[PDB]
Amino acid sequence: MRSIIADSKRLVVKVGSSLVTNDGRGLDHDAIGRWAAQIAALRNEGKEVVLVSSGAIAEGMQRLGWSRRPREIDELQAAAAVGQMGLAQVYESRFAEHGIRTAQILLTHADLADRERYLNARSTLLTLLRLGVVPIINENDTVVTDEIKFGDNDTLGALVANLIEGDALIILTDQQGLFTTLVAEASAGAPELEAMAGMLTKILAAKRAAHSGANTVIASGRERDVLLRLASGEAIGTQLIARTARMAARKQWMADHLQVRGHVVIDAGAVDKLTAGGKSLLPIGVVAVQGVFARGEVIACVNDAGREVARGITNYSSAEAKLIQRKPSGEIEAVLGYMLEPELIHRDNLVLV
Amino acid sequence: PGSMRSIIADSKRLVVKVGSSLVTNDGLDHDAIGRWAAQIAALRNEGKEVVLVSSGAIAEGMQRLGWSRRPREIDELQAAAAVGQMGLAQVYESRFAEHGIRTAQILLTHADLADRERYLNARSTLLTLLRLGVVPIINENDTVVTDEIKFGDNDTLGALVANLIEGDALIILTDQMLTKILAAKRAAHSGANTVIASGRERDVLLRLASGEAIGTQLIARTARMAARKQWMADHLQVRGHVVIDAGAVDKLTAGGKSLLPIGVVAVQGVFARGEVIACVNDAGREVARGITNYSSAEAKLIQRKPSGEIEAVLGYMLEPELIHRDNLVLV
Amino acid sequence: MRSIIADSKRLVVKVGSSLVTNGLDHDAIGRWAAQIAALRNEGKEVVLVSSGAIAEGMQRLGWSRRPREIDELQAAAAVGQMGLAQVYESRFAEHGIRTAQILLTHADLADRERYLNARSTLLTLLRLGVVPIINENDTVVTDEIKDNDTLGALVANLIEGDALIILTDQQGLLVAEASAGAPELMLTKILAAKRAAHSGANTVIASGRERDVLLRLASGEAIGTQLIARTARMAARKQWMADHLQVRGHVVIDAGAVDKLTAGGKSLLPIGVVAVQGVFARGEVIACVNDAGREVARGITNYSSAEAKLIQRKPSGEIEAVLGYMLEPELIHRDNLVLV
Amino acid sequence: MRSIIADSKRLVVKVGSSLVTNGLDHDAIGRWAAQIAALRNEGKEVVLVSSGAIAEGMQRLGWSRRPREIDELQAAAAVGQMGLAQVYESRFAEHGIRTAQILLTHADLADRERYLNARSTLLTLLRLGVVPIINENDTVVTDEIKFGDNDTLGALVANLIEGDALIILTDQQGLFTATLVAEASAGAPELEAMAGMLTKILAAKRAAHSGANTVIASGRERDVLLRLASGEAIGTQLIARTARMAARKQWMADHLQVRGHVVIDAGAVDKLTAGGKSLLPIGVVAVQGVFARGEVIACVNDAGREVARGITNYSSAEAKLIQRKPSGEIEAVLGYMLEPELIHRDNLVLV
Repeated sequence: MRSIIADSKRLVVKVGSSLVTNDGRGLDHDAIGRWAAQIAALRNEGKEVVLVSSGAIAEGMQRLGWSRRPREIDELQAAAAVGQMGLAQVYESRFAEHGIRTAQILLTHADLADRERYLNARSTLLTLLRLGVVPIINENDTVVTDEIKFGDNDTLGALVANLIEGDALIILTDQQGLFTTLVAEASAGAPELEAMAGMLTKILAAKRAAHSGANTVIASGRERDVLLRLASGEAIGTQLIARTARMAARKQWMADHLQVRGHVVIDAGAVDKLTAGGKSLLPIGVVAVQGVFARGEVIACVNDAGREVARGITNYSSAEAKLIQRKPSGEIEAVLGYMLEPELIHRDNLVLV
Repeated sequence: PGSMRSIIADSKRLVVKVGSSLVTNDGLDHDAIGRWAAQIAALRNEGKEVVLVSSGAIAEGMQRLGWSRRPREIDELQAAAAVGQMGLAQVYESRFAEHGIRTAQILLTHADLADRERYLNARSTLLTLLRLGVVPIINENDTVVTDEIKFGDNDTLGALVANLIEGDALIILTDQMLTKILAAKRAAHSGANTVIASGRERDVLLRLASGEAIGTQLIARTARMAARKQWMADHLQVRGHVVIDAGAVDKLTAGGKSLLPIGVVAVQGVFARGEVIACVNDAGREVARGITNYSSAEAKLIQRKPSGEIEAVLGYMLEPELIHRDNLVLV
Repeated sequence: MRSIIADSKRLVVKVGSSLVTNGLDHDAIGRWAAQIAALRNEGKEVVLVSSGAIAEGMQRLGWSRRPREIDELQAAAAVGQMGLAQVYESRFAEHGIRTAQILLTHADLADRERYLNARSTLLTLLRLGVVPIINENDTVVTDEIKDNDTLGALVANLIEGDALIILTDQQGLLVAEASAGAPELMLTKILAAKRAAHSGANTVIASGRERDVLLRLASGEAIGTQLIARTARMAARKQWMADHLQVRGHVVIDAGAVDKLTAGGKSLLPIGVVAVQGVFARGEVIACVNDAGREVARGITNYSSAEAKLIQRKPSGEIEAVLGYMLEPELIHRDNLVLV
Repeated sequence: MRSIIADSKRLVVKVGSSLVTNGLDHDAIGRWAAQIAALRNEGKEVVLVSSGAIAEGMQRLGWSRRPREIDELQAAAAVGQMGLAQVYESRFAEHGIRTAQILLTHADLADRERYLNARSTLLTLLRLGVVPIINENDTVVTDEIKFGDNDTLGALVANLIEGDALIILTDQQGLFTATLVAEASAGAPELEAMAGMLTKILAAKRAAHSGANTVIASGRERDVLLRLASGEAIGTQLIARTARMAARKQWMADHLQVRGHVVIDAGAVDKLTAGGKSLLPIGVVAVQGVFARGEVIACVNDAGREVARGITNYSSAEAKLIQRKPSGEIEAVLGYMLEPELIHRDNLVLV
C-alpha cells in the first residue's frame, strides 16, 4: 500500500499536545526540532504545509510556575495567552535553521462561519503559502473557549483543511490509528468507522475534511520520521480517502453558497482568460455590475450573451465593484481610498460553468 | 508644587497605546521598544497595571519578507502582519524579560467584542492576566478583520481595550488628531481618562506617572463606577435572576467581594452566560446586578456548592465565581 | 395630578389578556379600537401591543386549558395571532384606520441592522397614519411566552415613545405617582416601566375596567399609577448614541448640512457629505464632523461607508442609478441623530 | 407520466405574486384555498408560502406605483400582510380549515435554536390539522424585498418541515430547453444553463437537499393542484437524488457534535430501534459533556455503542436536572418546560 501523502502537495499537519509537551515540564524542544526538520524536508520537496500545533497551555503553565493543569477556564485562557508566544518562538527558531519563515495565526470556528472573515483568513493563508511561509495555526482562546477543555485541535485541523483546500490532513497522535486489527485504509465518512471507535473526534475530523476533497491520515507521532516516510509513499497508521475530488467539491461548495441577488457581466477577453488561461477575474474585465453582493459571497460571472461562464467568491462589494470596474489594479487605491486584493475573484475561489 | 498634575499619577490601571511611527524605523526600532519596555516596567514596579496596545507588525513583516515598500494589496498586508506579529512580540518579551516581567500576546477584533460571551471571555482572560502580574500585549487580528490595517493605527482598539478592562486611563503616545479625540470619547464611556502625548518626549510615561502633565489630558465626565452602573442598567434582563442569602448580601455590600455559587439560595427564570442579572435578597429586594458566568440551568446544579465541587457536578468548570466583583454593581 | 398622557404625542398601548379575553371579547376590543381611534383623531401616534393571541388560538383549537408545553403554546400563538388581528383590523376599519401586523423578537432588536429596519418600518407606518399592532414572534423565540409587558417596553424604546400605557385588571401598584425605576417597587409591569424609562418613556399602569380610560388619560385625568422617567427623551437618545458609537469611521459634512442639522431640525442627506473616512456599516452609530474637524452630530447610518462614498454629493433621486438599488433617501434620519 | 405529487403526503405550495395579485385577486385566492382544502381532506399536509403582501399594502395605502424607497416597501408589506392573511383565513374557514400566520427570515433558520423552534411550531401545527401560511419578515430583513418572490423561502420551508414535495406555481409553463422539460433530476447542473426561472431551479436544488421533490407548473392551469394530486403530471417535475430518510441521516452527520452526548437505557434503546418512538428524559441514564438546544447529539447505549443521533430539545445542564423524570415533573424542576421529549422521533435517526 502506497501512502496518499506521496501524491499530496498541500498538507495540514496536526500535532497533538502529548507529542510536543513533556508532561508538567513545558515544551519538548527536541521533539519540536524533529517536526520542524521533517516539515522543512517536505517544504524542500515542494509541499505546502500548514501546521496546527498544541502546547500553548503547557508552555504557559511553565512560564507562570504552575505544576498542574488548571481546572478553571480563565486560568486556562491565561496560560494559553502566555504560552502561545513561547510555542511559536521555538518553531520559528528550529524552522529558521532550515531557512524557513513561519507565521502565527489565531482563528475561531466563529470567524470561519462569517463570509467576510472566512475569505480574509483564506486569503491570508493562501498568500502565505504562495510566499513559501509555513503558517502555524491555533484557536483564539481569549475569545472562544469551547475547545479548550477537552479538544486537542482535531476539529480545527479539518476546518483548516477545508479553508485552504488541502490535499491531505495528517493527524499525528499517541494512538497507532483506527482499530477494528489496525485499519490501514478506508473511505472517509463511512458510518462503520464511527462504530469502530479521542479516536472518534479524529474520525469525525476526517469526514469533515473529506467535504472539501481532503484525504486524512491518522498516525502515531511516536513513529520515527513519520512525515518523511508518508511523503516517500510508505503507509503508516490509517488512511481515509475522500469520495469526492478537490475540484468537484469546490463546484459543490460554490453551488451551495451561490446567491443570485447580484452578479457581474464580463467581456470576451475576461471569459477567455478564465476558461483557457486558468486566470483570475480582474476588475478591468468587468463590463457591468447588476444587483447587490458583499465581499465573501459567491456570485455568477455572466458573458455578454447572458450565459453563466463561472462562479466564485467576490473580494469586493457590488458598490465597490461599480467604482473600480474597467480600471487597472494600480488605480483601485486612488478610486476607493484603499485597496483589497488586485483580483475581483481569485482563480482559487472560482469554478467554471 | 502648583504645576498641573497628571491624572496618570492617580490611575492604577492603564492602557498604553504606542503609534507605528514610534516603534518602527520608517523594520522595528529595537532600542525604542526597549525604552518603552523599561518605562512600563518602572510603572509596573510602582504598582500600576498596564496593558500595551502596540503597532509595528507590518513593518516587521516587511523586513522579514525582504520588502522595501509597504504593499498596496490587502492580502500582502495581511501576510506581512502574520509574519511580523511573531517578531514584534519576541522583541517585547525579551526587553520585558530583562526587567523580570512576563508578557502575553492577545489578538482581538471589534467583532469579537460585539458578542456577549466573547466579550466576557476576553475580559476574563485580561483580568486574570493582570491579577497574575502579566503585561498583556494586544493587537488586532488582521488575518480575519482588515479595518485596522487599511485605515487605522489602533486608536479605536486602545479605546475598546480601555472599555474592556475598565481602565483608569488610556495613554495615546504619538508623533505630535480626530480619530484620537474620538477614541478619547469612546474611552470616557467607561469612565477612562485619556492622555494624548508625544512619544518623542523623554521618559514620557515615568514623568506622567510622577504627576507631570504632558500633552493633552481629557477627563471623562462620568466616573468608573457610575459608568459601570449605567452599563449594567443598559444590559439588564429580567427573564431570570438569583436569590442570595444574607451572608452573600453582606459580602457584596460590605466586603467588596464576588458572588459565589455557595451564596445562591435559588435560581428563578432563565439566563445565559454573559447576560446581566439581578441578585435578589430573601425579601425580594434587588441588592446587586452583574454579568453571570453561568447559565440558569448550570447555576441550578451548582447552587450551594463550594467552587471545588463544580467540576464534579457539571463535568467541567468555568470560573469559580457566579458573578465576579469586577462585573457587578450594588442596587 | 395631571396625567402625563395629555402631553404625550406617541403612545405604546398594551392591553392585558384578562381585558381582551373571556377566547376573545370582541365588544371589549371594539371599545379599545374606538378609544385608540379617538386618540389617532386628536393627533396621537399609537402603537398597540396586544395580548390575547394564545387565548384566541386555544379557542380556535378547542383547548379549554392553557397548554404547558411550549410547542403547543407556539401553535396556539400562531393560530390566535390571525384572529386577534382580524378583529382589530375590522374594528379599526369602521373608523377609517389602517392597521399593520408586526412580529418582533428581543433578538432582532439586538442586531444593529434589524433594529434599524424595524425602527424605520414603524416610524414610516406612524408617518402614514397606520396603527401598528405588534406581537412577539413566538415561532422563533420562546423566552417570553414561557403577557407582553417586556415587549411593550422594548417597543417604547424602539420608537422613542413618550409613554407606555399598560392596561390591566388591577388598579395599579395605591401609588398615584413615583419615579420609574425606583428599587422599592405586578412585578413584570414595574420592571417594564424601568426598561421603558431607559429611553425617556413614562409609564402608566391603569385598570382597563375604568370607563374610557385612554380618553380620560389623554384629557389629563390621572388614573392608576404614573411612573415618570428620570431622563428626558432627547437626553436618553444622547446616552443611546454614546452607548453605541463606533469611531472606526465617520463623515465630514459641509456648512449647509451643519446648519440644516443644528437649526433646521432636518436629516443628513448624502448631498451634504463632503467626505467618508474609515469604515462603517448600516445601523452603526457614526460621528458627523465639520470642516474644522469638530464633531457636530452623531447618528445611525442607513448606508455603509463604501455606499456612502458612491452617493456622496448626489441628490436622493440619483442614488438608485449609482448603486443599482436604494435604501432610504437620508444618510442619517433626523429621528436617529443627536447634536454634538 | 405520473405526478410524484400523488405519492407525496406533506406539501409546500408556493404561489407567485402574479397569480395572487391583479391589490389582491380574491377569487383566485378562493380557488387556491378550495384546491388546498380538497388536498387537506384527502389527507395531505399542506404549508402555504404566498406572495402578495406589498401589492395589498399598496392598495390599502392608496399607492398606484410600487415604491422605490425601502421603508415604504416595508410599510406596504406590514400593511398588506394583514389583508393577505385575512383573505386566506376567510376562504379556508369556508371549508372548515384553520390557518396560522408564520413569519420567518433565512437568518432565523441558520441559527440552531431558532431553526428548531420554528420546526417544532410547524410540525405541531400540521399534527393539529392547521394550514400554516408562511411569509418573510420584511420588517427586520429586507434582502429579498427588491427581487425575491419567495422561491428560496419555499425551499427552506420544505427543508424545515421535511416536505415530500415543493410545488412552485408560476406564470410560465415550467423549464424550457432554451421544448418544455417534463422530468429531470433536481440539482443537475444543466438545468441552470437551460434557464425568474433560475431562482426556481436553485430552489429545487435546495429543496432536494432534504429529499424533497419539486414541481414547477403554471398556476393558470385549471385545478392544477387537484390534477397533480390525482397523478397527472403538469409542468416540470424535478426528482431529488436522495430519499428523505437518507437526507436526514446525512443532515444529522453534517451537524453532529461530540462535545456531549447522552447514555440511554435498554428500554429507551428498544423504543427507539423497534417502536419508532421519541427519546424521553426518563430513558436517559447519564449526560456527558456539554450541548445546547438544537445541537445534534449521539445517544449511546450502556455498552458505549452509538445507537441513534438527533436534535436535542434541552441543554446538557437542563437534561442533567430532568434525567429519569417523567415529563409532567419537568416544569417543577426547571421552572418552565419546553417539549416533553428530549429528542423527538422526527428529529432523530438510527445508527
